[PDB]
Amino acid sequence: KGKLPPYIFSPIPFLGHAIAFGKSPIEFLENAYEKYGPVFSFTMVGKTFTYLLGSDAAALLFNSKNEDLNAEDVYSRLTTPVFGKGVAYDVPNPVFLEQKKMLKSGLNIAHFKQHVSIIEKETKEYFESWGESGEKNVFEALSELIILTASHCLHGKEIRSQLNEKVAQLYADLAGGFSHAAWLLPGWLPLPSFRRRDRAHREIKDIFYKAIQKRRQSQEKIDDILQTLLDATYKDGRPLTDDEVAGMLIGLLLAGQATSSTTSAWMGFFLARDKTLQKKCYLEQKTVCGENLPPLTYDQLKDLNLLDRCIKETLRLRPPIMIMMRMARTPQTVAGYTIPPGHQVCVSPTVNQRLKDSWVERLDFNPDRYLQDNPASGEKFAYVPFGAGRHRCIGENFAYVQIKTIWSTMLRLYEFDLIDGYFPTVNYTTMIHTPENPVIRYKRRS
Ligand code: HEM
Ligand SMILES: CC(C)=CCC[C@@H](C)[C@H]1CC[C@@]2(C)C3=C(CC[C@]12C)[C@@]1(C)CC[C@H](O)C(C)(C)[C@@H]1CC3
Repeated sequence: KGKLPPYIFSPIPFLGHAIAFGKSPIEFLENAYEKYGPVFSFTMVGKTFTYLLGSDAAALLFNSKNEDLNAEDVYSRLTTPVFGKGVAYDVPNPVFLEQKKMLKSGLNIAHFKQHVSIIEKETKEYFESWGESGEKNVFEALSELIILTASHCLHGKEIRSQLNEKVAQLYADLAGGFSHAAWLLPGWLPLPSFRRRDRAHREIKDIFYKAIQKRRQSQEKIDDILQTLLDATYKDGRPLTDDEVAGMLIGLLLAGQATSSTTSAWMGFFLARDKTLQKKCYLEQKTVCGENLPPLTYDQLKDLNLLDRCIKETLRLRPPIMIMMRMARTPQTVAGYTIPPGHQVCVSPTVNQRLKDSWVERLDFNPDRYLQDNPASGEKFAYVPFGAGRHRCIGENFAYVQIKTIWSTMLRLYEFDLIDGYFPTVNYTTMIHTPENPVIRYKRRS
């Protein structure tokens, strides 16, 4: 009823810990865990945040209904300037639950089977630009490549043909909107997320202005996706506006690319640092697929068990979403505490996924940790890179098909090494944590 979580004293009124948290959020929450335990409260920018660390505490957020712990209250200020009005967190959840269902229509094994060859080809094609050896920014390459692979697979060849690698800079500017400043300040700032949204909306308006330029007397008779969004209605029978179609296409491409590009880069550096692990991943390709390395198949991906655990271990140590946030609209109880309405309630996949008391060798990249007892199978919410509950991801399978096919291809193409044994440190500029100085050394494989 009355037992508030312990509060972290700040000697600075109103601001609170906004600077220390924003600067080193993972170190901040781990230090707070040691001192205050799994549930604690602190001020940033005149607002109270309450963090739930470890499986048991995080369960409150993951088990919660949107009416009690509300996502759009927090996320709208972050996503609405990125996607546009009327989609995702700019509408009531029930409306968004209809948009989410629509974007799920192409996410099935039927489609993923087609996806494998598209991605393998785009990867083989893109990397011909890299030659026989060299030192290149693998994060800029994967950011470019995954605009092409995500759009081709999720959006289709029509939209894919209207996009190029330059769209990667637009999507890096959109992703720049996901920051501590956007999370906590009034939305009038010097940065360029705004310029990239208008440019991207324009492209998607001209792709379906072109499809809707035909949509007037045109009845297409070919298996499509893009018709899905143009041909859909809400449960009330109402069709999508051009603005709603546009915002959902921006959003699907962001979901397909922003999450996979950082994860794919990080996995590159984990594999370059562990040469023994990398040669085992390559040898696995030949063990599963054959010495001759013929075209990749969906049914092969499921048997790349070491590469699967390497992606799992990359999402453990460098998940692209480090925090998930809700507004408490109703009193909530956890670990014997009462959270009052108006608290912002957060969980951190990054903190849960390296918690000292659950994970052995917690900072080490060890894909074999999953072949014995581990908190990913042993606990409910210690490993939650794609979330859980009512706001959980719909693209986990697609993300695995995309990263596995790209890295299957890249490991067949090349051998990768660190430059001067430099391992990229974390960039906290945005809340999608990116590798600093992500220049990789490569040479032609075998
Ligand atoms: C490795 C890549 C990905 C990661 C790590 C990831 C992670 C996440 C996380 C953590 C959430 C939960 C957000 C929260 O609870 O506040 C989420 C939600 C979501 N993700 Fe993903 N995601 C990825 C790729 C994708 C892709 C490819 C799509 C679509 C094709 C997608 C669509 C969504 C959707 C629709 C939500 C639901 C938001 C809601 O219901 O409120 N994600 N994702
Ligand atoms: C426009 C439509 C329908 C989009 C569908 C996809 C969205 C729901 C996804 C794509 C990117 C996404 C994973 C994201 C997040 C959640 C769900 C999003 C918005 C959030 C807001 C979760 C909290 C994170 O701390 C952070 C702010 C970095 C991300 C940003 C991307």
